[PDB]
Amino acid sequence: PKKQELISKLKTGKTFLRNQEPEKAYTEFKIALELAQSLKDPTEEKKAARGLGASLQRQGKYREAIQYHSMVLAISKRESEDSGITEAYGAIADCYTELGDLEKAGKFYDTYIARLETD
Repeated sequence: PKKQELISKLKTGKTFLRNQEPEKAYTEFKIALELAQSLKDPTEEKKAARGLGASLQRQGKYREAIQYHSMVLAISKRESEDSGITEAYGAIADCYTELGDLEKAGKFYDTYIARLETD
């Protein structure tokens, strides 16, 4: 049941995002996050966290967005599993830019580009 709902919620969250409905997307991704945590599936947890971060960015909620993109980074370190960290660096940089935090934006941006150069 939970694995299927998790799959479903990630899909529907992404669709809401694509259709410029970020509040509805947030709801879906928040369920996905809870289910992924219950299932102890950090890979899916990172997808939910990214979705939350993106949904919050669309809403202009940049500080909250950083909280969720930062989870992608934190889970990746704990699991030694690198999926999604490049995108997270760039998203966090973008958030700090909107917040006017040029110092932090620059640090994350530099890492983002450095990582893209190794793609």
